[PDB]
Amino acid sequence: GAPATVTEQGEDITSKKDRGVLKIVKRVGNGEETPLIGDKVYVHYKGKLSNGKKEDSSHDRNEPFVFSLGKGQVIKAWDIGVATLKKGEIAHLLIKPEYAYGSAGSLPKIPSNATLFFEIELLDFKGE
Ligand SMILES: COc1ccc(CC[C@@H](OC(=O)[C@@H]2CCCCN2C(=O)[C@H](c2cc(OC)c(OC)c(OC)c2)C2CCCCC2)c2cccc(OCC(=O)O)c2)cc1OC
Repeated sequence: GAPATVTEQGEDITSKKDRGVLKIVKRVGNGEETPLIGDKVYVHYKGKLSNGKKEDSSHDRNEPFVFSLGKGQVIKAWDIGVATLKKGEIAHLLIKPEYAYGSAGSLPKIPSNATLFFEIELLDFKGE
């Protein structure tokens, strides 16, 4: 499925080049600018456990998910991955646990050593 396609075709966007965060651009965005640390970022997303069975989406609440980029407000893979997106871009991320919840997990929601998959649409971003 989509996770396997990211393994096969995804770009390694980690600094260590350990393939811990792999990305496919599914829809190209506009212009050249990508968000800076501190920017208010607005996204729609769907996230799941790649193996396990748990599913989460901002469409559930039918409102965008908002966070400040690069402040450790979200898992490391998002700070890394969303920084590489343009406005209007949709991307797939496959995320190994080292860039998510690691060995601790976040039980009951997230098991230990879990791989996560997300589809993320970057709606907009703004300086404060
Ligand atoms: C720096 O590390 C962390 C920082 C924050 C967290 C909490 C989960 C953090 O979620 C995440 O970082 C990732 C990426 C963003 C969308 C949500 N997300 C999740 O994993 C989802 C998620 C969604 C949640 O509710 C919306 C969670 O409840 C807080 C949650 O808790 C562990 C996890 C998963 C749900 C199961 C299926 C796979 C996805 C979170 C959730 C809701 C709002 C958040 O920030 C907005 C703000 O604070 O205004 C941050 C975990 C962190 O690492 C373990």
